[PDB]
Amino acid sequence: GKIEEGKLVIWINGDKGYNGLAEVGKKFEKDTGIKVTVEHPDKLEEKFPQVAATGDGPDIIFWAHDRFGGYAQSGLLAEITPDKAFQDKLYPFTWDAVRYNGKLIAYPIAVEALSLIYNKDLLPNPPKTWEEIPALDKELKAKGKSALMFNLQEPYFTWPLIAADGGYAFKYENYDIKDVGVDNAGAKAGLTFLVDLIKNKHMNADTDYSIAEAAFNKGETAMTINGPWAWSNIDTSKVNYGVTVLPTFKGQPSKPFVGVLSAGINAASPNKELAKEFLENYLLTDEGLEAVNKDKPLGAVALKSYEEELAKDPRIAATMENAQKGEIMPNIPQMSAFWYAVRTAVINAASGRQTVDEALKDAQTGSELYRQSLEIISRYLREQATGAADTAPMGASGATSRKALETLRRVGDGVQRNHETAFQGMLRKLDIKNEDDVKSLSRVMIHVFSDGVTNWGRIVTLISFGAFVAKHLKTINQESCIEPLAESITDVLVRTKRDWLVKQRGWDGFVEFFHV
Ligand SMILES: OC[C@H]1O[C@H](O[C@H]2[C@H](O)[C@@H](O)[C@@H](O)O[C@@H]2CO)[C@H](O)[C@@H](O)[C@@H]1O
Ligand SMILES: C=Cc1ccc(C(=O)O)c(NS(=O)(=O)c2ccccc2)c1
Ligand SMILES: [Mg+2]
Repeated sequence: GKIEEGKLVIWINGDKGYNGLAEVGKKFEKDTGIKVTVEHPDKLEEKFPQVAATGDGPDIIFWAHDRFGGYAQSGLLAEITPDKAFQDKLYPFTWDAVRYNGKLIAYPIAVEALSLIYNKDLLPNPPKTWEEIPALDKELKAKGKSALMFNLQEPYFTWPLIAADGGYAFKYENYDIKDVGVDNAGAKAGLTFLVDLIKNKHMNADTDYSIAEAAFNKGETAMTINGPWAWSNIDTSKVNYGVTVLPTFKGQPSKPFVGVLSAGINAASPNKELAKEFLENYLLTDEGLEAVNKDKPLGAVALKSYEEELAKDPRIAATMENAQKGEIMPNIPQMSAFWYAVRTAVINAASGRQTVDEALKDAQTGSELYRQSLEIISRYLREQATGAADTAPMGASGATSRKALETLRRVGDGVQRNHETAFQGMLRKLDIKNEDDVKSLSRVMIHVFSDGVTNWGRIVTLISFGAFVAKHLKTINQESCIEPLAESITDVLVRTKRDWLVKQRGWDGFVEFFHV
């Protein structure tokens, strides 16, 4: 492989305590003579899948648990195997956070939740509601202060307001992944409130992490919204601060997405046993977690013994209070796509580039794109291969899925007829005989669909070849390969054609384009 044997490379995000982590690395090095290198690459959560897909990158990757499902789904992570005794050392619900398709795919480290951080000298009694913040800002502006500044470039920080009055990502009721609440009335109310803060000069659409942090730590703004990792810098600034429950919106609690900081092991690492040793017997201990925490606070750690100490901290009690009012992030593979969609929506709404209504509409479509495409393509491939339709209800957004499939059947019939010779030739050239061969199609399909003008014609041709291949797989008693084929084609489609698909209003555009 490309990853070096007999050493550890560890990537962690730039806002975390990577110097403290490096100290843990140093102790491991001292014991074993094996080098540990910690890096905090820019755009880490995008850089990791890029390099890991080529079999490269770090042995150990740190991020909140939400990204790890996509990584696991892409074959980038080793299954991890803590023995029973080690597992019992961490809270069961943190392990739940790192389970994907019934397998553990990461070590959970700490539970992160946003809180309201406030300056006790400017604001001894922080607002219980978002609604009183405009008036508070007007008072403070008379003194050359502002009420509130927080990062407007990452949706994570605005989500708690979006979800307060009813917005949600993927319906969690004891998951309906088809049920997406990104553009419902509650989500629009929350984002509209944020946009009005900006229009009324109570916030600035350009504000990012660095700018908000600096304004709070310099005592220019009375409040910020941030996580435990930020407390270290505030301590240094000597601002007299407090950490408390987020304001309510429309009488409802703000609901932060709760993240579990987690460490995965690169599927292509030759050092998996070393990584296991490092994570289990050096990092996930009282002294290991302490060393990181003293650099930048981790939040509420997954390790029972050490959390029992940290829980006495009023800042941590506050973190857990907010965490309990929020929801643990899903780790389904399309979480990245969801975050990309909401990110664009908040940025576009805040800048006036789009209205709130249209911005969230696009985020809705972007977030729904994977599951809806998979439903359409899976159903088409399966019915094409068996000759009979699936009579199960389509579920949520059923009209769209049903009409798209009806359109695909009609248009797809002609494409397959006209491409029969081409399809037969390409099938024989590719030699698809089993689930292993199916795995090899992804790189091929990506290369083809990363170039050229996009249109519905070319998309239908791909799905039609999918159906052709599915029929073949059925015929040679490899009917079990059809669903991973459908998943792979869907994955290539929504990845390479994301922006174009959203601009078409997803499959609704497809239906309209081939209307009769
Ligand atoms: O903004 C979208 C972003 O939200 C979360 O990322 C957090 C991360 O969990 C925290 O540890 C901290 O570093 O701030 C990040 C936001 O800037 C999700 O984990 C992430 O996947 C998502 O893109
Ligand atoms: C799924 C594998 C695969 C491989 C190669 C191509 C290609 O166009 O070169 C392709 N694109 S296509 O589906 O539109 C196609 C075009 C002609 C013949 C067969 C498939 C799909
Ligand atoms: Mg639109």
